[PDB]
Amino acid sequence: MEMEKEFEQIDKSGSWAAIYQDIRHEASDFPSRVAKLPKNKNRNRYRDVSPFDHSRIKLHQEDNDYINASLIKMEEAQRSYILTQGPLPNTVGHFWEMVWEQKSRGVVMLNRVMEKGSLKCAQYWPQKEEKEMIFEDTNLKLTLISEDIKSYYTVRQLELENLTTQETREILHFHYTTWPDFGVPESPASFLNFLFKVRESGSLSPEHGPVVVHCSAGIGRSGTFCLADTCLLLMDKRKDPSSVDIKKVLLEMRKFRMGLIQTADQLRFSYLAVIEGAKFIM
Ligand SMILES: Cn1c(N)nc2ccccc21
Repeated sequence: MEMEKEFEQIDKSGSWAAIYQDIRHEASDFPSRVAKLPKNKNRNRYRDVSPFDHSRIKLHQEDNDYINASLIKMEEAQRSYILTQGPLPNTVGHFWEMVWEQKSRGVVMLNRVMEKGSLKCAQYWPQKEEKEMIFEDTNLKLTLISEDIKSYYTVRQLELENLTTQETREILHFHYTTWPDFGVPESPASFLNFLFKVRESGSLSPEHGPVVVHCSAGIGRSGTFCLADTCLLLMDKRKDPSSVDIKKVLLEMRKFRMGLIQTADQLRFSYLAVIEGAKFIM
């Protein structure tokens, strides 16, 4: 079926939970043996969220190459994304090592450091220009260059230096700051505006490594971001845009990371975002 009328048909029939459970039933199951080794217990935020072995990002280290991060490679859309958990106190150095080694331009953050009165990820970037961060385990230096605070999101320019080679690179930090503690946003307008800002920066484009996107676990809000982007790109590329099947795209992405889209409300919000976004594109 088309998207917008399939949408109204699920709303009128109140069957979002059944649609979402079908997706969960049909989703791929691949091994994640490296994530479950005992030496990696303190490298995982949640015991039921792990990268598959076949798609996990490997750190360029001989001691322990593990990080909780997956490469999502969308072949027809010609887009790639790295989805990862919010960094932990003992993995902030690993995080910036991955950004360096994979040649990423942008980092997309979809959570606040504290939500619901608890810490959802480490404070992994510097908050003042004159107070830079040094990660001694991975030999990197990170400096805040500028910050632009808007009503729904903040964009930061960062400098990442590899202290071993003295090479430097500019990283863009796109921080969506207004996703509600509970539930999903009522309108997709600010989320779409944010996606378009990431796009306009060049961070999603083939001349750079894959964008790094995270929330707390790296599957819920993160999944929404890449699902909406990929669906809108396919609607532009194809002769028949109504052929784009958001459930099929989601199942394809779930071949690369488990659990993408965590609730039926997130599923409905993804439909809403693609629907409204398709109108603005033209
Ligand atoms: C899961 N986890 C949390 N929540 N805090 C951590 C600190 C160190 C290592 C692991 C941690």
